Amino acid sequence: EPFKQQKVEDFYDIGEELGSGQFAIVKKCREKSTGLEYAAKFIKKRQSRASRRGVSREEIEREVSILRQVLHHNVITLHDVYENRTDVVLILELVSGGELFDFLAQKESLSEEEATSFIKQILDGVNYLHTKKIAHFDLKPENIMLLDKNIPIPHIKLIDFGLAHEIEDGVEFKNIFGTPEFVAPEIVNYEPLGLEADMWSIGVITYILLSGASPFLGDTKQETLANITSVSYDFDEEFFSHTSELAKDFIRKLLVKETRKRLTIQEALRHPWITPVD
Amino acid sequence: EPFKQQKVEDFYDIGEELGSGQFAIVKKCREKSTGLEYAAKFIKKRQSRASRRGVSREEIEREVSILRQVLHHNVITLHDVYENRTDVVLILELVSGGELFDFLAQKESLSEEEATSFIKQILDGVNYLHTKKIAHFDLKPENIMLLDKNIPIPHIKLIDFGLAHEIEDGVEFKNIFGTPEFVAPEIVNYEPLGLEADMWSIGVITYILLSGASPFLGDTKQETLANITSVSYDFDEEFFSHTSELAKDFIRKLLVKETRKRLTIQEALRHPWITPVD
Repeated sequence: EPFKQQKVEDFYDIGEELGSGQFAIVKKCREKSTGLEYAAKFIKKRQSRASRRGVSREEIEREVSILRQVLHHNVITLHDVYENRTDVVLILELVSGGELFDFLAQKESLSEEEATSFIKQILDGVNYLHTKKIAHFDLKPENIMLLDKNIPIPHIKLIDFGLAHEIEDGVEFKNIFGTPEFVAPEIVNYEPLGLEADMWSIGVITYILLSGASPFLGDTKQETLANITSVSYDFDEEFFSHTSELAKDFIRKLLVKETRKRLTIQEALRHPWITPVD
Repeated sequence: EPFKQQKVEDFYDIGEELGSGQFAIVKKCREKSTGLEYAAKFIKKRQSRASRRGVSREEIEREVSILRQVLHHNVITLHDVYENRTDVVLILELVSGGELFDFLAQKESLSEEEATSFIKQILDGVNYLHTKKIAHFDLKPENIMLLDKNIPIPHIKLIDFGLAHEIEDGVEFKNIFGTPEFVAPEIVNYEPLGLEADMWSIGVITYILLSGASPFLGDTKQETLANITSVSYDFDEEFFSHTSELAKDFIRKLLVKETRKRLTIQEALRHPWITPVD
């Protein structure tokens, strides 16, 4: 399943840049044969050794392999993949609804019920993943897009799969990555990583989503990491002076240090605040 | 000791950009009153809360405060500091020798004696620091410049003091920062940090310096971190087929997990390979 070794140019019309992380750059584009819009991700292959620039072949494949296994509506989808000598081009689904968070900004008022809507979608998408035994490992507001903003209740789309890694049984994996703010403890304290991680983030997102304040955001990374490791957050009335205990609860069960004690996706879904039993 | 609240442009002639990390950008410049060249570092003040862009006021002061306390010839020196509303401008000494490493390149072979030369300088500068009880915490080839390359044996100059932190007695400090490759274990395993850290790097530099191969550089950060934590490196003959045991030794005593067991700067200096007793 190699990558088509042709020039993308040939089958697509590379348009404007829509974003560019670091060793990869995204530009809107078009399928020549269909006049269909797509998003083209250019992942600069690594130079050689300590090559401060470029992505490892594994990290590459690891991302691709993954994107290929996933096929859920609440998750971004990879149409095609081409490969030249400088970069590796991914033809990904195009996401225009912008960052969920931004949209929510314009929205001036959010009901928990309405909020759980989104959160739930996030869950449904994440669920697909985890089932295929996969960890996005990079869940954050900047990575929670919207298909088309133009609908009372938008379709959330998970993107950015560079930090995604396929979890295996009895094969330990630890590493330090991601935004200081959304990472769980097992990461900060270089410990065994599992799907559990992605859950912590869900909580963090929800906390932010409801209150608009980050549970662990400190003045300095130095500071934050401590909060996360020490698991130090509160439910300040200055923000949670309206929130249901049902909400807060959901939060509480996800922001837990002990892996096995923290809720699992399946668990998180059948939680009253999400799926009202009665 | 606030920052002059004037516009740098008034007393200086901002020239070309010389470098730009992230929330800070450097541009060569000139003192109007003297026609003297300097380097001007622009550190973009933080937006606000979670402000993905901008540096915390502490992080700022913490750097400045520091640079002010240091005044050694093997260490870069801060001439002045101005402060507007967008950035904070530091007037730093200008270093043209480029990166020691690059310089060393041009040279065919390198004698250990000659090598110890540089390494030693590094020590002398680091010594000054440590004595003022300070940890550069960001020692790496990219931060080891040369005053003027134009001398058989150049003047090494330590720069980049953003990660520099002042260590205090009985006041614990842990955090996760720096390049994966040059950080010591106490970092990787979010543990108590001390001047000990900087030493591990000295080792790593030397190893790279002598052999040209990095002791822990792995295919993936994921990989590297394990090497560092597991302390896994060798003295492959493919590179150390010439090196003295004396050298290798120096290395071995710095690349040590246990803080108290690793060599202290003072120790490192009085080491035969460096300061030949006889």
